[PDB]
Amino acid sequence: SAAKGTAETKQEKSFVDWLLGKITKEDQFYETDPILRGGDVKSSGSTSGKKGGTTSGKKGTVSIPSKKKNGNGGVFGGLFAKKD
Repeated sequence: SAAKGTAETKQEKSFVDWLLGKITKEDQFYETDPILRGGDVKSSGSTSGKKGGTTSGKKGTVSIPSKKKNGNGGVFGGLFAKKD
């Protein structure tokens, strides 16, 4: 008892479109939650300490050989490698 009709239809150009959007969230991608400053009181971030025991390790100008006399040797590769 029916055939065809008005399937395509949608006209929302009023304040209601924006108003109703406030009730149904209608958010985009705001995660920071800009309510005032950020919504995070936090506490701290410096309880640990490494101290400056040493002030010199690998300059990269006078330390290194700047030529590498060795290199032909090496059976595995991770035998004389340092990376503490």
